[PDB]
Amino acid sequence: ANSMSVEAAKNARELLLKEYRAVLSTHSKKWPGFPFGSVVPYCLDAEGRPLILISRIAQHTHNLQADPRCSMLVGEAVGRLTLLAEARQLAEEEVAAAAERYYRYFPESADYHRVHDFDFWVLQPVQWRFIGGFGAIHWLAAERVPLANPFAGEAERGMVEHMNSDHAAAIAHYVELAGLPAHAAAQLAGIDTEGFHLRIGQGLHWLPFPAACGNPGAVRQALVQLARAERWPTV
Amino acid sequence: SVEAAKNARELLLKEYRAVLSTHSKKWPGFPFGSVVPYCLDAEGRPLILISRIAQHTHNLQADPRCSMLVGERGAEDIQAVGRLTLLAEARQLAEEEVAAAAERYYRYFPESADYHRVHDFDFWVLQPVQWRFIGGFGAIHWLAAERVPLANPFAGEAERGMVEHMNSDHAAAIAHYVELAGLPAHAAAQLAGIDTEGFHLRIGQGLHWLPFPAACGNPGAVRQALVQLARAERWPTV
Ligand SMILES: [Cl-]
Ligand SMILES: [Cl-]
Ligand SMILES: [Cl-]
Repeated sequence: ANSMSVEAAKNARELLLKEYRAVLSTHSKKWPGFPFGSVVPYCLDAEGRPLILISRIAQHTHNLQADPRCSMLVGEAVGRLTLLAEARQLAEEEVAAAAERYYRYFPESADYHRVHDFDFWVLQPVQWRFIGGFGAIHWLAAERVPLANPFAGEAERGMVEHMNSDHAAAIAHYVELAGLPAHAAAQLAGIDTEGFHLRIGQGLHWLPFPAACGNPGAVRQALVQLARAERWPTV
Repeated sequence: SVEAAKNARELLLKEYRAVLSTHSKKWPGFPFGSVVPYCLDAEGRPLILISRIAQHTHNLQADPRCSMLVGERGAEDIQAVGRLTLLAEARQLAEEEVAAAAERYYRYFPESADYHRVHDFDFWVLQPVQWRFIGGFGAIHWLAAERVPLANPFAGEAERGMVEHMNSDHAAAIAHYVELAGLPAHAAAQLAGIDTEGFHLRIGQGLHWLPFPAACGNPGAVRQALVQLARAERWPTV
């Protein structure tokens, strides 16, 4: 379709899901003519696009205010993904839903958008470049990489809260099976059609379902299957 | 500020991979990041070795103004550590500068040896224009071009000799630095280089900076600091 490039797009998205830290490159406003590298944590919004919470006094915020064009570099050796994007600050109506998902990924950030001078921005894709550990270069159109999350919001929140409240034992099984860090017990942070995030201390990790899950019942089935598994199933 | 400049240089010394952002030629108006290894030159500036066919090389050729981002390694809360953004002008070294660059850089990155003109590669120095340092608590300091780098009076043949002799004669002192410090122990550490404030160990892929108790301006002062660390039961206060 071509098959390599469809594989590449999925691999790109998996890398995007598996990380929660990126290097943002922006045009320096304070120093015209210079690019500017900064670090940002992120999660994905309902449409599968990077969502950031950035401070009004941060260089990268001033830079995006003057010129929304930027790139994000995210790592897996080693596979690497570049996103070319136009950043947009979320309208007031968009903030509640951003905040709810972002604060689940980053609970120590809670209320920062209200009490401190932080705002949510979304990176709107213009192009992606995925390079595998073997060095195969795949340039991909804007819409090829993101995958919408039909759970984002209320369905997801109920799923995550029930898992953290009533199925901590199963969560321990996932960590064991995947060989994740065990300095603290894990909690679910979020769920998408392809997998789920666990937070472990500071500390985010993505795990794939054995197959895609389009509704909460399919998610239940995958999680039960994972909890009973003796090794991580593939595909 | 004085605190800030020192802490900035400390991070620069402690790291060996940075994110270089350049003006994109392929997609004008989008800055592109790439990961580059680096060490510091005799003047304390970043020295990189980049392929004639790499995109970031074509980018720097068309516009040498760039950013280099360094930050504490493996940080899970990435905004709870210091980060340093260097704004710089990249300059390809003249033929007269190449030998001293290769000799130091190849000590830091042995696996690269003679990639310059068996392979596609040339040495470039990042000439500082401005630094933006953010501390672990989130204080922002903008620093002048010359505020952060400190020259290394050992760079080249003095250093090469001190390092070669520590590695041949004092493997035992080196293993002890490793124990005292951190620090991976499967290999067998080698000294990579020495500066007035500290020294680098390679293990084995694998670079690590360790401070002297106080700056050492001459080779007699570095021997002293290295003897003290060898006999030290715990790492001393700086
Ligand atoms: Cl930063
Ligand atoms: Cl800043
Ligand atoms: Cl650009």
